[PDB]
Amino acid sequence: GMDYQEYQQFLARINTARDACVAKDIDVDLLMARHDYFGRELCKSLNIEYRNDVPFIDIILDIRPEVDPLTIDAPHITPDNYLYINNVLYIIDYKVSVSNESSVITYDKYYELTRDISDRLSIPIEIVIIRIDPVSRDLHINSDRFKELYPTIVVDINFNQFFDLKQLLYEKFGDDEEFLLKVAHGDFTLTAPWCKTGCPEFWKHPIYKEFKMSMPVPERRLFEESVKFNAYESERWNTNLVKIREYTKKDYSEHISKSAKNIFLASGFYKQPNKNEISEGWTLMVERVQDQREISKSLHDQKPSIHFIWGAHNPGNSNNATFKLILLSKSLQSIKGISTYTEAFKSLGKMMDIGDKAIEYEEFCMSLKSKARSSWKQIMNKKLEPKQINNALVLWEQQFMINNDLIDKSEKLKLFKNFCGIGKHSKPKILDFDDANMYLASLTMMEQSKKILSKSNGLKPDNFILNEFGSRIKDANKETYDNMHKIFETGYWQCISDFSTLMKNILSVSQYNRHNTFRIAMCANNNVFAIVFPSAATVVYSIIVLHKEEENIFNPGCLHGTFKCMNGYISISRAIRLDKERCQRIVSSPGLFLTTCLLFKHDNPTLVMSDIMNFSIYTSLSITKSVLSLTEPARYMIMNSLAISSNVKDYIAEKFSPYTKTLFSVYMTRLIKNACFDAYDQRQRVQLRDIYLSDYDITQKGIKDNRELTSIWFPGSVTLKEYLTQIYLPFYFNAKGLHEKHHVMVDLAKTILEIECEQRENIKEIWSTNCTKQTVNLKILIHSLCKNLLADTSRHNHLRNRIENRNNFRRSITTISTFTSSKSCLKIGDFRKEKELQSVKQKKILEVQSRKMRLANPMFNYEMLRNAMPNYTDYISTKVFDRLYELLDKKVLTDKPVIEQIMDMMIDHKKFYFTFFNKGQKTSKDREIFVGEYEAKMCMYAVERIAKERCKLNPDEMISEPGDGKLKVLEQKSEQEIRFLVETTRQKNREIDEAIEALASNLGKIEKLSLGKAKGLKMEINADMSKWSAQDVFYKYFWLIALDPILYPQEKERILYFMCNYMDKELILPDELLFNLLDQKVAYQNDIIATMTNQLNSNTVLIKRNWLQGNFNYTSSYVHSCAMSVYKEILKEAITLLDGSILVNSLVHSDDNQTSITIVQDKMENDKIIDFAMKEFERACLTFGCQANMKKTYVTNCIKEFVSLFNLYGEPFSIYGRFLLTSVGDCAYIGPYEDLASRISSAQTAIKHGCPPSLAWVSIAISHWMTSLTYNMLPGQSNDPIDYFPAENRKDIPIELNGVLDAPLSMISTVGLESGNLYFLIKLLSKYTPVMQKRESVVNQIAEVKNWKVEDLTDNEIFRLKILRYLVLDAGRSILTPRKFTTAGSLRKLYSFSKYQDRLSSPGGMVELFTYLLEKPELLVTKGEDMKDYMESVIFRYNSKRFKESLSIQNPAQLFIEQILFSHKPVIDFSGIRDKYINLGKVTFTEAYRLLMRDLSSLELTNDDIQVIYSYIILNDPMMITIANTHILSIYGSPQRRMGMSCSTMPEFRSPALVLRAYSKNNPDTEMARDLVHLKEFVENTNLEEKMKVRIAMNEAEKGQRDIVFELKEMTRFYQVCYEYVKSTEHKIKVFILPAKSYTTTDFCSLMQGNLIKDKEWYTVHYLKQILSGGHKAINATSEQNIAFECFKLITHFADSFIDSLSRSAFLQLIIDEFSYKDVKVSKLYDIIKNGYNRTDFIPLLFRTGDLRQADLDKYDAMKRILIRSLDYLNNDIFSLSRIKVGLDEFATIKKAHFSKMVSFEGPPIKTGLLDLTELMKSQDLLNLNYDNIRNSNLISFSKLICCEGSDNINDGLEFLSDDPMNFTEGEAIHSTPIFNIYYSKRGERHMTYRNAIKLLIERETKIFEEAFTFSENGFISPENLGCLEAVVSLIKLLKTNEWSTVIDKCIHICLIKNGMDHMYHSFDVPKCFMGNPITRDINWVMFREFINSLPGTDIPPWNVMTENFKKKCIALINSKFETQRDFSEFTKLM
RNA sequence: AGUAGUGUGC
Ligand SMILES: [Zn+2]
Repeated sequence: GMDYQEYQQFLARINTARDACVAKDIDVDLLMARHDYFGRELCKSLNIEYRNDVPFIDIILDIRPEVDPLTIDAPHITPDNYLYINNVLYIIDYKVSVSNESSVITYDKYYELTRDISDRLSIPIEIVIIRIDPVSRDLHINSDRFKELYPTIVVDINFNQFFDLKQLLYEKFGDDEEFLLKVAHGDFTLTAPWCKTGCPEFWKHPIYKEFKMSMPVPERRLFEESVKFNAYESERWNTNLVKIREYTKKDYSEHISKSAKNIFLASGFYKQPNKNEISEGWTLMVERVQDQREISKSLHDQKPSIHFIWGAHNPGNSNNATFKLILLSKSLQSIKGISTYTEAFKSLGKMMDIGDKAIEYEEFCMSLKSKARSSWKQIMNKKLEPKQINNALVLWEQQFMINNDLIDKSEKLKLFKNFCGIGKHSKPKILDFDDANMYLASLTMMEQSKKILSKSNGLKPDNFILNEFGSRIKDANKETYDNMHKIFETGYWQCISDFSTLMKNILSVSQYNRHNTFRIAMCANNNVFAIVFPSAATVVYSIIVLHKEEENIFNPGCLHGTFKCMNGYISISRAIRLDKERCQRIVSSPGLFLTTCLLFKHDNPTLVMSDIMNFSIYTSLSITKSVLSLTEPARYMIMNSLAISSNVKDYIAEKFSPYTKTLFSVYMTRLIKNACFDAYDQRQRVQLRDIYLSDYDITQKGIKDNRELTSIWFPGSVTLKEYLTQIYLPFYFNAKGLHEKHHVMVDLAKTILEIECEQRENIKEIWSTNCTKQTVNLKILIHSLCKNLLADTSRHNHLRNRIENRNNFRRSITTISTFTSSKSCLKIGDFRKEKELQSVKQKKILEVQSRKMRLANPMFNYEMLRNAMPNYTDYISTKVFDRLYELLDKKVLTDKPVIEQIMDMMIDHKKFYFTFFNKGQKTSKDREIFVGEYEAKMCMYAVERIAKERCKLNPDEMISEPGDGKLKVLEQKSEQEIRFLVETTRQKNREIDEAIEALASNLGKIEKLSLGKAKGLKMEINADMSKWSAQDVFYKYFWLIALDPILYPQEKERILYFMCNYMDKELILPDELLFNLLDQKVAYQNDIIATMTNQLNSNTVLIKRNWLQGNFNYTSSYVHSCAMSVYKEILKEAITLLDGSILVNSLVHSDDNQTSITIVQDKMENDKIIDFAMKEFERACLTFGCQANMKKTYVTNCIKEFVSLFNLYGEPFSIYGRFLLTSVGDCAYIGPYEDLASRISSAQTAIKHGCPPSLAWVSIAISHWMTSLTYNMLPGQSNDPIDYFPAENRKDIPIELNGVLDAPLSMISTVGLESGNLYFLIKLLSKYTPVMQKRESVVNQIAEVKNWKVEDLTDNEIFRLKILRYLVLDAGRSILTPRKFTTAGSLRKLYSFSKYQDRLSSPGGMVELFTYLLEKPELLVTKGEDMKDYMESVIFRYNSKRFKESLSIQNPAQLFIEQILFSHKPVIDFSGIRDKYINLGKVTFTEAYRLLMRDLSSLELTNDDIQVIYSYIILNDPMMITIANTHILSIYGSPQRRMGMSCSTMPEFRSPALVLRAYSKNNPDTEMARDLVHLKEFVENTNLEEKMKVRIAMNEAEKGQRDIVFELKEMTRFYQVCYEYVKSTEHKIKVFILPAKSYTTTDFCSLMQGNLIKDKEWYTVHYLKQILSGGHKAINATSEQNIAFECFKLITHFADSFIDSLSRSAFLQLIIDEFSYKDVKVSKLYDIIKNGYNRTDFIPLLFRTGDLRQADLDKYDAMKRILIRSLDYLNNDIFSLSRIKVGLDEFATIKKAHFSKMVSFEGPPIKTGLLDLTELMKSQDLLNLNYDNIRNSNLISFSKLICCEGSDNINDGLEFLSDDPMNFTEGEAIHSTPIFNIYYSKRGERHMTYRNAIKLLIERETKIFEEAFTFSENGFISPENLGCLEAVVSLIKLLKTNEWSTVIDKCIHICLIKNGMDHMYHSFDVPKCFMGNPITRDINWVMFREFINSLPGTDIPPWNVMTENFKKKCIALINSKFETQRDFSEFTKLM
């Protein structure tokens, strides 16, 4: 990026400097260094000459020197650069800054002065100031004339390297306040106050009394003093803040020492995990569980592991519906024996008989299905009636009627009372997992499963996934394709998939399942069936299977019993009562399952594939809560047990509680138990990779991947990365929303009331010194607040200004999202009236639904609560957008500034109320959400937001960093430590290491000195705080508001009052919880809920110290940061004692914490400091009121846990798996494209977090599978659109119609779904383009499109383009989307929806809205900027029936079934499809394909229509421009192993609602005026201004009068398509893990491309031309130049690196003339360099050719006193093209380029004795700049570099190679606790030249070739063998020159030239033996043939296989020559 | 029967 020379000198100046005024100048010099750097590279980007601080009076003299500068008055300014074209002078003053505030100042200053001579000379002078952003990198130019000149400018600039120097300078001097004084943009500017008057009540409040009670009396007054302090009044802002700092400095200075001095007190005794410590924990766990749960040893109490019973399919019987129905009927009737429900199952088969009348079932059912398939809506009013067939009364296809005559009254009861459990109505029941005869039973269940499921399907291993994605999986990694087959083949896959396909059909049936009906559900298996019994939503089902022989059935613990029938055996499973939410997951279980297996097995050959799948079905299908209780606690139980410092005992003895209800759970528990002990013995089995560090980051970082560790869930060995996956991944198998709300509300309530009681009874004291639970070290707090509050205001002065802007404090409440959102909200008051009326309605609807059930199968309160509970404070649920509307209409909210309204609300609202609703997430331990009043939301907003922008300043806080941005931060901080550790070790041990190499004589004396030295120590505290919210003093936060400098006194009074009320805040127990406790039935022994509510009197309990979970994150997080800031100071004083160095780095995120400590020792042992660090860690937490959970907290020597994002020893790594398990049931079930959109987004996310392409593609397959399974769009399904459309396969069917996503992953990762459309257009620009222009930019290939011929194209090719233009372009672009008939639902709670009723009811008032909205069309798309505007927007919104539904929650489970059932019904309205073709009702999916073709065939494809596609898609979006370029200019290079992974940021490829108001009326309300100009162009170029008006203007003559509906609906479309153009998208933080650091776009592109090709090897990427094009106005000049630079940089270095010094000019001269780099002649590139204005870059090149003149030297010398003859003399002994002396010791620079580019050279061969330097250029292996790599290289690699034309003495011929020394890589151990070797590049000695390397290679490798090709006991001598050699090398020329043969020839050649036998080799033709007659050149193939067989061969590596293949090839080939398949008639003609 | 459960439900 930047120059290396200036970096080194600026780094040294930071250490050299001591005083702040010296450090000041280093910051000033760094600005100019960046200033010129931007200018140097931009001048080449614009092709102009570079200049610096050139006077304006001289700039005119270049244009017109006839008038002298004295008489003509020119403005005396100092511009940077100038240009004169088109009779206009353009003045340049480039500058790099974040804001244009510094640019407009210099703009108007220049514009004013330049006008003095602008009218004097009558030549207009334009000011062109170019500014670039130093982080986001965006170009900003003010000149409009300059915009039209340069359409696109190349800006791949690097500031990343500049900020590295800034970090160093603001580290040493950043602590000193003398340096902070010098950096200022106003010193300190405090903005306008948010309030006018203070708060008197705050000083009176009893909580403020209680605050000062505990506090000491000097502190009491200080708090008074601090609040009343105004920062704007006193001379400086830090008057008070420093004053209170200096008071507490007595106790602080002492307490910092106190903690630090404990380093000597410590011992080598810390909570370390050990086999016994784990064992002890388990035993106390057993005791706990055996009390807390009812332990059972009986095998009848178990629950099903899986809720399914699979049995082998029967191919002998027919696979057809009607047949199976009767088959199961007779089968069920035929059941023989006696049980409980035997005669019940018997009659059920009897009630589904058809027999003779099989054909009547085929018709009757098809009529009913056809009746429903006609209508969009369901068939209402008409009564469904059954038809008597044999004994059964069929109601629908596979639906029957329960006939009360066919079953006994007693036998009907048995089935429903006992078996189905309809009418059945104290510890939990669990299985003893410590019983070996229970663990046995559990193991035998697995042994049983493996015995049956391992057996193959025997059916074709070809399903949609493999059929359509197999190709794209296989090419990524062939292993995974096979792995997939291995699964699909095995009964495992058929078992799950048939349960999936069966459940889909169980749900589909269960929807219309009545109370007098039992339904039958069949699957792809013709033995497996299911019976769905009447449900009293709840699905009641049994799996009924007809397995072959007895016990050829899989029972996981689900089966009721097997039964013998009259033909075979039939088994019926226990009645399962599951919920649709659970069942859904079972349907998507195969996708979950495949991923599980593939992820585990991936690239690990030691694992048993049949054992992975054996475990996987029991996970992917496990829907019980038994499993979650294992999967979650395991993650910590393993990691704790393999960490260094960690408390396992306590975690296993308290936090671990198995709920082993099922039988898999028992087996899985013991898998975990065992895995805990294996960890302890593997702690030291972890190794640390050899770190190849050579300045600016490291490649080959992180942990060593060694397969020495042991797996957890199955047998085999595993890698660390894989071990971690096996540890953490299990938890993501867990299922969401399993927690029954009835139980959650109780346990959530109980906990809050338990911890509040704790505080009420036990915790009384607030502050303390000894450090105790819920206590803060008040003196230490106040100081550490003061110190940080200073540094978080000194580093940014406008801090109060930044808060106002970024959080919209000044603007009206109606603008901020958090307030105008559709989130849940709590309303307080009295609703006893409507709450009673809303309840009794449902209590009647209860009886309504019961009355109807009494007729068919006779099986069978809010008033009470209010009457019973006296002190019941009444509340209600509402919406956040609705509350705002309510508070405005009743006028308490206004257009007053939101903060100004907040301040008043803090003092107005005095009592705060909060309610909780459960999340019920995948975790077994349930999480609560506290949601209270809207009034509260406003208060917390300010307090939290003020802390937000404060927290952002501190780099330690990470809640500030949105998205997965933390991952890179982990890395950047880990790398800083790995570097520091090395740097510091080399700085101390250098004195000792010198003596070691000196003596190494006797080695017995060396060990004495090698012991007594410095010792490295790294450690990471992977923390997790205990009860961050509940067990935390809220009183401490009062001080943060008090001490605050950027808060006014009248604000400070008001903030603290609200917080004073947030102590007397009440928790409302929601009614649903109170209803559970309403019906007593004997109360709880010790009822905590009743205790706190006084035997249930009030529904409110007061919560004090427990500030509610998530309400004060940032606030608490700043105090956390302040706490860890102390921990730093503690250790940093402790390590100065021992005399060494320490680097502590703390990452803070509310409750999740990570703190990395790196120490270089001298005195005491490493293990002492380990215990010391942990002591002060808890101390640091507890001195601030927070307590650290030592249970979950673990410490490693590498690993970093932080928010579950993991960084290893530099190498960042997340659990790629967790995101692949999302693409299964994560969608809103809207449409085929709409579903896939989010399912592929989940796959895109995996790639970010370092996922292999092979597995990435799997998710893409699964996603498609589920997507197509939802709407019956799979191959062979109903809506299968391959026959309906013209196409070969689903790759060619548009993804809008649902097909497959045919694109490269490197595109899908970037854009996705749209990629599939983009690839179909790039395919064309690689088919329908000529030989010229195709190799050039994409832009050029788009110009040729309008010169194509339409007739050339094919049916499919035409088909895409027609939809792509007439449909896709304008309409998340979908065409097919099913519409529903859903109802609005109950919207009574809403106030705002009532005001729509009143405006709809009263006549005229409706139209009045729409007529008002037409004069303000800004309020159709965006919400109002003012009260009325926002309010009336809310009412209009209700117009949409979709927005009315949006505020109601539909179950995705129910939504899923509704898209299956409504697929054969008319759902897609064609009206909205045909409208576009023209500019009936709903249409069925099948008909939608037909009716699309009837319209499509009519449309016309032109040479223009196609050119609109290539404009609107490619040429419009600068991103799509580059993506297409990257895939056309792509040149994939060297395949390499993924050694070093690094984090990389996604690059850039680039007023809202107020602008649209200035479009409605052209007058705005200055910068916003300029924004409308480009908006005018957008609407005029597309011409959508007229197109919209014409569409309305001709509709009023179509309809008749004035339709207000069309007046708006068409006007809204016009404003919504504006929104996307006007309101710009925020470039959110996206981090991709790549094989190296991506600085700029091009770098990112190359590394991204190469990461998503193969799994085993990543590839480095090249490009012919620049890929970064900006549009279709910008059509090469800037793409050419850089090629010339690359070329000559490459050549000069290749020449001075490898070619002999003596003959380097000749080489260059030969290369320049007859050669070409990247299809451009090197001469033309040289001419481009010579005609350029940066010749100073290529001084040594120009001198060597004789194209260097004095002007260049004079310029070069002026950039950073010379003569030509001086150079001519000086460089008489320096022979290099990359370097010439331009002084006494100053050499010239050529700037080295990478050597992976030399392949892009194409010229005639240059032969040098024997070597062909062209082939050395074209070589891959022999281009490394490492001596050892080339010395220890293969002869196969070198054998390409030989021609020799009969040379001699190989030693002589190698004279044309560099006899200059090469660079070797040396490595050394670092002497850390995690001991690793650093490897770096040295310069070797002298005898390490390129020649000697080649020679040593030749010698070593030829010796091995000789002994392999002896074929006798002689050698490479003895003509008896030379004859054999001649024979073997003869055939090689008379056969076929493939690739294997030629190598042998050239190797033999080499070997014979070496031995001095190259005076005959060239005169070696076929011997006399083989040649019958010498003259008559006849060949005896038979002889030759038998000669090849008669060759013995050798088995020495590496030639053993080489020779073997050669022989076979040559034999086969020879035999081929003979074998000529002649025509049968041919010979019959000749003779 | 199942699902939930050292909080009494479906
Ligand atoms: Zn030769």
